[PDB]
Amino acid sequence: QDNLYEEIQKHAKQYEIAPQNAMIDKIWKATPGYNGRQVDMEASYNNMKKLKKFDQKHLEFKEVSPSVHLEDLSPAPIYRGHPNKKMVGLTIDVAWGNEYLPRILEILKKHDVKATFFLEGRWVKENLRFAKMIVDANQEVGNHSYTHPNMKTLSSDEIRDQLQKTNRMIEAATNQKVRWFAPPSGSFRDEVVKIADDFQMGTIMWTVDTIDWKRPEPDVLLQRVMRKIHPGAIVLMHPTSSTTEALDTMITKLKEQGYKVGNITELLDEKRV
Repeated sequence: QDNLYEEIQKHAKQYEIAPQNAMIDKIWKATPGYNGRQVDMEASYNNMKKLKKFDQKHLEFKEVSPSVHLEDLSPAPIYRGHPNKKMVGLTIDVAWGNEYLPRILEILKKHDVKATFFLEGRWVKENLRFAKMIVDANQEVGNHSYTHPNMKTLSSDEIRDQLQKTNRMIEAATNQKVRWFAPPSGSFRDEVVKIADDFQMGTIMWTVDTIDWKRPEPDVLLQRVMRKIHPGAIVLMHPTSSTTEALDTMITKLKEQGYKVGNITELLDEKRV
């Protein structure tokens, strides 16, 4: 009946996905947009013409940008990636735990996965070689304040000083520009978010807390994560024994469920997985 080209045409709408716009969710606050897609006729045809049969596995796509982007939103915290993006973001808050950093970095290398390392400024100052170790492993770093105060109760001057001192220390020690800020203990108010934005940083929270600082059994941590994970989840960890013992299996199980796993910059990208 139809030739292969017509069969691909007939299936094009079935695999089309509209782009999704960024918005500020009443509950989850600032959420990125996510690319849509349409069938690339030429690449799809070229992938199927040797076997002369339609195979959806061999479709290729052109992506379609949304109209409203994360950077268009008013300042607001980011808890999650887009809920249709089959990706999980890993964040690691670092103010201690040097002895676990090399193993964590090796596990990430083994899986070719990235995590955002949010660094406390005083920790960087006192542990320059470990800060360098993280970026030498090709991992991105973010701002975790300078002394881990409760930023919700700080004056605006103190918020500005905490953020600025930390960025100066991180950028001197790693030569990387800082894009992301993680509040200590997740404690913030609107003025924290606005001042972080004045330093050109988004404020990153999470949706899945490992609570690894309580030293759970590794399997208890793994099960906690798998019970709570979802598309666009951001997972909060620290350099702990629990995280280090669970991380290899955790990434394996996430990939088995169909998730891409990456850092915050990758998670919030509009590009499709």
